[PDB]
Amino acid sequence: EEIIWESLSVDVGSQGNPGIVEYKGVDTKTGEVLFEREPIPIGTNNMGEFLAIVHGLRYLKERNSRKPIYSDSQTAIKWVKDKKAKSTLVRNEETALIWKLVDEAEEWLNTHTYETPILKWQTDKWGAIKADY
RNA sequence: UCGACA
DNA sequence: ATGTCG
Ligand SMILES: [Mg+2]
Ligand SMILES: [Mg+2]
Repeated sequence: EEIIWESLSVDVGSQGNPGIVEYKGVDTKTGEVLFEREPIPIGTNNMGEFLAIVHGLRYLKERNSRKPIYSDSQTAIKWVKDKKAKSTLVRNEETALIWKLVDEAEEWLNTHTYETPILKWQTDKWGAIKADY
């Protein structure tokens, strides 16, 4: 019910789905952009949302921050929780990059620890997530 | 299919 | 329209 302003918010920006995917993380309070991923030619919205959360986890861990992460992606939150991105995107030559990033994200997750709460941003009550494009 | 999150 | 979960 309460927005934890002392947090990191992430979100994906896409052009087509499957289509070009990029993502960024911002300070929920100030909107300051803390990180951005170079656009990936082909990927799905959910894969980008997943990557955004995992990158967020790595970003906070490297800085010893215990701040939670907000994502408005039901799918990505579950994937991170299970440490498994159950994407249906075909694995082929043009989806090689997004899949490599997804695979490496899962890999990091299974080899590192964190207590970072991953919270659902309630868009229907609070409006667009702060990392929205 | 329905409901939901994008 | 397309990607995913409950
Ligand atoms: Mg989103
Ligand atoms: Mg949005």
